This record gives sequence, structure tokens and C-alpha cells, in this order.
Amino acid sequence: MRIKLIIVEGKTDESFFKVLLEKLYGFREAKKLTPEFPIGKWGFRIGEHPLVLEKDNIALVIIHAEGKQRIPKVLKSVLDSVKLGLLNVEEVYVVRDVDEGNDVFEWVLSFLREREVRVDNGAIVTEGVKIYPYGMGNLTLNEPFVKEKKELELSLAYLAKLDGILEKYRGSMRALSQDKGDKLTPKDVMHILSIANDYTGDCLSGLYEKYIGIMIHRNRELLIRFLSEVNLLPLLERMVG
Amino acid sequence: MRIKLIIVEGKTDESFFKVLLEKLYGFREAKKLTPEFPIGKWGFRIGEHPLVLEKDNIALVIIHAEGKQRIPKVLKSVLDSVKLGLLNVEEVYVVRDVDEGNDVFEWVLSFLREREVRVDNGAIVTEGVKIYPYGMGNLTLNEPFVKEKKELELSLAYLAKLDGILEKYRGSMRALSQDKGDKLTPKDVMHILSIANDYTGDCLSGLYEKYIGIMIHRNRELLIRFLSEVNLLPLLERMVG
Repeated sequence: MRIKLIIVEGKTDESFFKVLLEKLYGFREAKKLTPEFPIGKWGFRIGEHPLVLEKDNIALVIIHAEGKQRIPKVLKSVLDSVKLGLLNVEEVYVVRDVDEGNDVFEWVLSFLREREVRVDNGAIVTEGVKIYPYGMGNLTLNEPFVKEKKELELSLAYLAKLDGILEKYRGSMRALSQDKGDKLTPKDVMHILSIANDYTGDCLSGLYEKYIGIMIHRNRELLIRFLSEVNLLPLLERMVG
Repeated sequence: MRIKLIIVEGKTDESFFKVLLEKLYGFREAKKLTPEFPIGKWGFRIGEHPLVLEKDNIALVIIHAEGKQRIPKVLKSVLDSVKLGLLNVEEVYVVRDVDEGNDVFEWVLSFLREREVRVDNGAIVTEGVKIYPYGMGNLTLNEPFVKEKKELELSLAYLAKLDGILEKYRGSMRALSQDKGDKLTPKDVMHILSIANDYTGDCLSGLYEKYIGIMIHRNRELLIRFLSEVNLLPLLERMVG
């Protein structure tokens, strides 16, 4: 079983990748397989249960709710384990909103200073492990009343744009911005999408699974186009590769 | 310790009650102590961790997402355990939106077959346990663009109104309605509230805790007045004390 580690910031990011990896690429959640990942090997806070997705001979272990000082501890433990051959991890993905801190590549690399690292095409190679940092939100969502914040919600907003949902409203975006007394954030648009799709769930993360889940069998070519225009296909291709 | 069981439908309902019970009545969440609730006595599902709030000599056990078909299963267990003297439960609260099914009183009553029953102060008494069936959302939200759906969100929408939020907007409500091609549901308004308060979290349940928790600090009387006009005070005062 090939082991890959995927690190995201929160539940919202986890769901986004989960619905794509399951519904589009055919991955499934691990069975009753609930092995207490030894904090001594992976370096994750006690009581944390990662999401394990599998397909064929590949196991994707996704984790979130890390922290600004936990990511480095996770990478250090895992890399310390691989060095001793204690883990089979062969690929590590680290994704975060572009508008967060400095560039994502420089960020990940600042944690690998004491390690021998060789670079390739978007891949950081160290100790036989390919590390793929990735910034979410590299695109331009051209909406008059929406602030240009590069993050997960900006991409999801663009998908709504292509789906024609932002045009179906617009009057609402204008009205909301007027009442708010400022331009809308991509997160506010996520709340407009909830109303537009008559979403009755508690969490936006749930909405992303529902919304993208239906588009896959409703207008699969549209979703593919979105993933391609936002530069998400190559990343996804690597995760399942 | 005196134990009271509170049964709600979902996380949103659990947060709403939790913020009031903690921030308004001084209740605190049970220590690290995680006393595995013996299913044989409570009738809860496998890996369920109910919220335990405590103060003085009263323990409030709140559960949600139990299942429309498991509620009676839970009641039977608890009631039988009380008859046998294995649980110190004296009151059980069952909260459900008015919208769903039939009258909450009949709904609960239909779960108590082969039980000697007696009604006292609107409560169903059996096995010495006071069962309080309560319908959430019993009020009239006078908003031309919002459907009259009696539920947790309708009450939340009313609190937003008293707070002057729905007024500050409305222009947005009008626009949202026009683009949607129908009146806004109370749950739709909840998303406008996220925008009006610049809520960045993933779940609306988290917004209720934040929004109410802060109100308790900036305008306590407004919340108390709200709780009174929606007739939530007598229920809360029963749960506590």
C-alpha cells in the first residue's frame, strides 16, 4: 500500500478534496480500519482521527485543524520516521490559501532547513519523499462587488460564476455590499451560494460536498473545466498518481 | 448529582442551548472526565459523546443526531433504568421544531406505550420522570420576504430583528428574494446573518454561540427580552433550578 500524506488547514478544505477524490477519482474511506496513528511517528496531537481514503494500492491520509506551529512538527516527525524507515510515506502535500502568510513554497522550505532538499517541477525532494506545497486561490474572480482574496473560497466562487449562479444573483451581491457598507468577501459569497442552492445544512463544508457532488453527474465537463482553469488538475493528478 | 436529559435534533440546536446554559446560567462543561455512558442504561448509539454541562448539583446531559427512530429507544432505556434505580434521571426535555411532523406533545406521547402516564404542568410524568415535549419556533416573524416556518431559525431570525440586523438589511432580503424567485426561508436569513456579522467560520452553529455569547456582554437585556417574547424563559428556568 502506497502511503501519501495530505495536509490541509480545516474541515472546509478537507471536504473539498474529499468529494473530488471520492466522487471524481473513485477513492473510498478506510473501513473499520482505525489504527491509533502513533504520535511518536506522525507527530499529531492526541485524539486526532485522520481521514484515510483508498483506491487500488494507494492510501491517502488527509489531516486538518493542524495549526501555525503544528505543520512543522508533523513534517519533522514524519521525515524523522522515514529516515529510520519507520513509515512508508512517499509523498506529502501541503495546501493553504495563497493570501495566507508568505509564499507556500518558501514556507514549507523554511521547515526543511536542516534537511538535504533537491527541487524539481513543483516538487521538493528529500529523503526519498516528494513534498508538494500548493497555494489555493491563484486566479482572478472578476466580480465587481467581491474582494479579491486568494483562498479556497475564491476558487469555489469562480465555480459558482461558471455555473452561472453569480449571474443569477448579482442584484443580491450589489444589495448585500451596499448594506454591508463594503465589498463582499469570498466567504460571504459562500453564504449566497447556500441560499441559491437552498442549502439547509449547518456547515459550508457540507455544502461543498453536496454542490460539487451533484455537478459531477450533472455537468461533469464543467467541473473538469473549472479544475483545469484554476490549476487544480495537475495537483489532483499527482495525489492519485 | 441530579441528572436531566436534553434531546435536540442537531448541532445547531445543541449550540443554541449550550451558549445560553453556559453564558447565561453559569453552567460549565464536564471535566476531562469522559464517563463512557453505558448504552445498556442510556440507550445511546455506539460511539456517541453527549455534551455534559454542570452547575451546583445539577447535571444536564444534552444529545443530538440520535435519530428520528432512536429517540423512543433512548426514552425506553432511560425510563427502564430509572424504574430499576440504575440512573438518577428526573427530567427529560425533547425539543423539536414545530414545523416537523405533528404536535411535539403527541410525538413524544406516542413513544410511551405500556407506561402509566399523568400530565402535570404540561409535562408527561411516567416512572417518576417529568418528560417535557417542547416545540421550537412558536412565534410570528413579521418580515415580508421571509416564510413563516416555525423552527429554531425563525426564533434566531427574530433575535436578529430585535437587534436591528434585518432592518439594516432588508434591501438585501428583497434582492435575495427576487433572484431566488420566492420568499426567503428562516435558514436563508441565517446566511444573511453570517454576512452581516462577517462570520468566517464553517458552521452556523458556531455563529449562534458567538453571536449570542457576545450579545450577553453588549446587550444582555435584549437577549433576555428576546427569550421572553419567544417564550423560552420558562423552559430554560425549568431545565435549571
